[PDB]
Amino acid sequence: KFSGPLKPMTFSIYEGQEPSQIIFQFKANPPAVTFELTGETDNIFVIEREGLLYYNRALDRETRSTHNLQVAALDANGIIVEGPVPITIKVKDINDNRPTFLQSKYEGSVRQNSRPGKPFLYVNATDLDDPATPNGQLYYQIVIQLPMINNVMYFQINNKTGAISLTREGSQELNPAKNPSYNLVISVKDMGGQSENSFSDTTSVDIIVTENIWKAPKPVEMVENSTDPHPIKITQVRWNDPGAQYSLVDKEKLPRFPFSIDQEGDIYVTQPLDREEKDAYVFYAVAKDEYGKPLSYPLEIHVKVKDINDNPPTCPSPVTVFEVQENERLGNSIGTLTAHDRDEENTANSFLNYRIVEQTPKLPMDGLFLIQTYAGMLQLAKQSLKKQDTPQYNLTIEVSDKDFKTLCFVQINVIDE
Amino acid sequence: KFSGPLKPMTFSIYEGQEPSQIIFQFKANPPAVTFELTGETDNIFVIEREGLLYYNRALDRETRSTHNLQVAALDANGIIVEGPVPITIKVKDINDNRPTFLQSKYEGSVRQNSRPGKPFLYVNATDLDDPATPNGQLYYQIVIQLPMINNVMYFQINNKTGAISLTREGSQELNPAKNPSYNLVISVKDMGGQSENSFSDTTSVDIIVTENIWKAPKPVEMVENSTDPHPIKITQVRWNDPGAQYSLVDKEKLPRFPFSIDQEGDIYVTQPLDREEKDAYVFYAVAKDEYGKPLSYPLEIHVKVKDINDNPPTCPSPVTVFEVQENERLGNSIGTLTAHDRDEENTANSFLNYRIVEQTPKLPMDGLFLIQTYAGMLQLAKQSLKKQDTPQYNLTIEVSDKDFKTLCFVQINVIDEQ
Ligand SMILES: *[C@@H]1O[C@H](CO)[C@@H](O[C@@H]2O[C@H](CO)[C@@H](O[C@@H]3O[C@H](CO[C@H]4O[C@H](CO)[C@@H](O)[C@H](O)[C@@H]4O)[C@@H](O)[C@H](O)[C@@H]3O)[C@H](O)[C@H]2NC(C)=O)[C@H](O)[C@H]1NC(C)=O
Ligand SMILES: *[C@@H]1O[C@H](CO)[C@@H](O[C@@H]2O[C@H](CO)[C@@H](O[C@@H]3O[C@H](CO[C@H]4O[C@H](CO)[C@@H](O)[C@H](O)[C@@H]4O)[C@@H](O)[C@H](O)[C@@H]3O)[C@H](O)[C@H]2NC(C)=O)[C@H](O)[C@H]1NC(C)=O
Ligand SMILES: *[C@@H]1O[C@H](CO)[C@@H](O[C@@H]2O[C@H](CO)[C@@H](O)[C@H](O)[C@H]2NC(C)=O)[C@H](O)[C@H]1NC(C)=O
Ligand SMILES: *[C@@H]1O[C@H](CO)[C@@H](O)[C@H](O)[C@H]1NC(C)=O
Ligand SMILES: *[C@@H]1O[C@H](CO)[C@@H](O)[C@H](O)[C@H]1NC(C)=O
Ligand SMILES: *[C@@H]1O[C@H](CO)[C@@H](O)[C@H](O)[C@H]1NC(C)=O
Ligand SMILES: [Ca+2]
Ligand SMILES: [Ca+2]
Ligand SMILES: [Ca+2]
Ligand SMILES: [Ca+2]
Ligand SMILES: [Ca+2]
Ligand SMILES: [Ca+2]
Ligand SMILES: [Ca+2]
Ligand SMILES: [Ca+2]
Ligand SMILES: [Ca+2]
Ligand SMILES: [Ca+2]
Ligand SMILES: [Ca+2]
Ligand SMILES: [Ca+2]
Repeated sequence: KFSGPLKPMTFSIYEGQEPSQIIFQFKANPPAVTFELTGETDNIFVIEREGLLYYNRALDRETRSTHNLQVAALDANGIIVEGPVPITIKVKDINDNRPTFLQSKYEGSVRQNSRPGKPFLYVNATDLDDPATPNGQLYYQIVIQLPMINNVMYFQINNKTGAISLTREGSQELNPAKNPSYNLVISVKDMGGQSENSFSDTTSVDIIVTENIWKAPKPVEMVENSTDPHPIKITQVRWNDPGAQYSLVDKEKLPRFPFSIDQEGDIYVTQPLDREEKDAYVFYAVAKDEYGKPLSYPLEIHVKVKDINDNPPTCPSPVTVFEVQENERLGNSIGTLTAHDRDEENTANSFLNYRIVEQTPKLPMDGLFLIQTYAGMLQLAKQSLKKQDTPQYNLTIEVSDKDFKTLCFVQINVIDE
Repeated sequence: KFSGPLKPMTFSIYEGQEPSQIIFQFKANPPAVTFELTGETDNIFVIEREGLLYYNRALDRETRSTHNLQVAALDANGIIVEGPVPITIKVKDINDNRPTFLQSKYEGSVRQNSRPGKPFLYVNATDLDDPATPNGQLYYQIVIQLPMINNVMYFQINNKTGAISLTREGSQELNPAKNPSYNLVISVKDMGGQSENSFSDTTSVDIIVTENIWKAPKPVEMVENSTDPHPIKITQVRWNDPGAQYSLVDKEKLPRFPFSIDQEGDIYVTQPLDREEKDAYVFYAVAKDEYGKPLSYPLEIHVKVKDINDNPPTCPSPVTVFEVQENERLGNSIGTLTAHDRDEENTANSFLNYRIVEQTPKLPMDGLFLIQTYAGMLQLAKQSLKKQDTPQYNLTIEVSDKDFKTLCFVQINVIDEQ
């Protein structure tokens, strides 16, 4: 059990234990009387004359992991009679070494609004202990982010791999105008971090946030019916790096899409617009590499079409017909003529006024009618009408907007009670 | 009815009526034989000698509203024997006149962000018909506002009085930079607007909206512990007119209020601030006329106190004591020293790091302890401790922030296994 013949053997011993202790008692048989220890003794392992193998110094896995020893039996004369046989000492590991970061100071940089979770810098540390045991198994962690807005982490670190990346929130909020420069303190721990007794090292990471010039531009307003020569530049986008191939992606599949994009990222309008066909547009600008692989998120472009006065007022019909009783007196409501304008509601482009131009016949007098200037309502201006005297009136009404006029024809039929 | 003794009476007749019938037959007993009509006859009202009172053409309430007539009975000689008595003709009104605006074009202006509902311009119209009847009772109304942003009315009009003012939304969103200049078309209707037969007039109203320079300034950042001469200008407010009386109002009603305002509207900090007693301030700037009237709403002032590193790290107590057993081996965790810094959390001002300076005694050797640079945790660095070789260690730990260093003292008592 702690004694026995010379045969191949392996013992496993913890390093860093008190330089006492026996390993094993080897047993003789005549003609053999003494024993000899050779190999990687490293002035640590010793055999007594009569078979007692032991070590006299602390072992160290880090200086040497396995000791390859040989034990021979000698006869009384001093000649080898058994062996040598190999005795193997496996030095079992303890956590006697602190992890060390390969640099005390790190620098990285990351583009604003880059994919969260993507490595931009690695911090690497090592531990001289056994990677196949807690003792040499490392766990990284952010100690502080400086500066820090409202307890919100803009960076994170992969607890195993040492990869530093932006969080969701960093991708989104990190702005080099507000804050171009961040310090991270990183801690590494052995024992996979899972012990209060683990050994720790720290290091410093300076991070520069580089500019992103790929952003959604300001909403565009374009006047319809452009009298100017086309195409016209209306907005632009720029990829961070040169060489990109620019597309425009039209989200509805419109009949004519009157915007396109050139190779510098300039967005042009091809044609005149018409408010009256098409009020507004949304589409996307996309950046490509030489390979046809999208470079980033697409960009939302908005075009508002401003109205011009490019439709005149129209008549509700070739002749609009109203009937009035003779028993009706000064100020009767007769009817409302409502002309239409295709230009933009509630603007001066579509805001009609009304004037009576002609009245035939003028009997018994002219001016028997008024039309309310904006409501378009016809009232009797003077007296009652008399079917006996004239059965019917024909009015020419001038409907006009800001800079167009239109003539519309109204018939007033006189009826009895 | 239609006949009776000569007595005071009152009849009511529509204007614009061509007469078809007499008004009344007055009867008198002998000695009375004929009758006489006097007063406001306007060569319209007539009495026949035989007592027959009537009118001879259309009346007009606008030319005359009440006719005050007298009828007397006469004798064969021509002497009065009854009366004269008052006969009253009330001319009942009809809606034969359009309302008219006194001007076809109106011009006004209003200061941006002024009191909504407050008249700045009056449009007046008149109607010759009877105020006491729908026929001469006027109703104003906006036809259109040009331009109009997102179907939102920036102006309104008092339907009776003709007063034009800003709506709530005009007060708030009207921006003279984007758009200083608005047209209103205003309609007036008789019949109190309630009839589709009413008569209408319209007018044009041109409005310029003047700029408001009375606005809340951008929030201020002021460093604490200013070494500069006080008071220090930090922001400003301006009323639209000169002669405003600028004041400051502290809501928190603090013991020490370290801001002031001068008569130009300039806002000062009066003293050094200290983040560590007081982090931020809010107060209000107020404008008054020379009698004490809030020239307008108060203005909200925000002062953020920026931190400087002006407190050094502190010790959790003069001596911090931990106990270690002899059976504790390399790397066993002993204890955590947590120093304090009053400066701003989660900044470099308060971010402590730890170094062991001294270990006494150095027996059996120096360097038996390490401290985790930021966690402040003491671990055994080399070997076990032995009460035989000293019952106690004394460590001097240098706690330092960005600019200051402080020595804190840790005592390790070596004790027996249990
Ligand atoms: C760019 O602006 C042009 C205006 O300079 C736009 O042309 C207008 O197009 C509308 C719709 O097609 C036409 O409206 C028609 O109006 C006629 C009566 O028009 C009469 O009025 C004008 C006097 O202003 C006179 O020039 C003519 O002799 C006509 O007698 C109605 O019968 C129809 O129902 C219809 O409403 C306009 O007439 C036309 N104006 C002109 C000057 O050509 C053009 O569409 C704009 N383009 C875009 C694409 O936005
Ligand atoms: C403006 O800045 C001033 C200086 O930066 C601030 O003065 C500080 O006031 C605090 C407490 O009110 C003091 O902190 C005390 O520190 C001692 C230990 O002090 C030793 O170390 C300091 C710094 O190196 C050294 O100067 C001394 O000689 C000492 O040997 C503790 O025992 C206290 O509890 C407390 O922490 C600072 O001592 C003092 N610093 C200085 C450099 O004068 C001032 O209060 C600031 N005012 C505002 C309005 O912000
Ligand atoms: C009112 O307008 C109508 C429509 O044009 C007139 O009637 C036309 O009169 C012409 C000759 O003047 C005839 O040849 C047509 O047969 C009529 N058209 C129709 C369909 O009735 C009418 O004359 C006008 N009346 C007045 C009093 O102006
Ligand atoms: C770090 O560096 C060492 C070489 O000295 C290498 O063997 C190791 O694989 C590297 N680790 C990481 C996490 O990239
Ligand atoms: C380390 O990272 C993985 C996620 O990648 C996570 O599941 C695990 O919980 C983390 N370890 C600790 C101790 O947080
Ligand atoms: C006009 O305003 C009065 C109060 O001034 C209000 O009571 C009345 O309802 C309004 N009339 C209409 C038609 O809204
Ligand atoms: Ca070792
Ligand atoms: Ca280790
Ligand atoms: Ca080891
Ligand atoms: Ca058009
Ligand atoms: Ca139009
Ligand atoms: Ca148009
Ligand atoms: Ca009249
Ligand atoms: Ca009247
Ligand atoms: Ca009237
Ligand atoms: Ca302070
Ligand atoms: Ca401070
Ligand atoms: Ca500090």
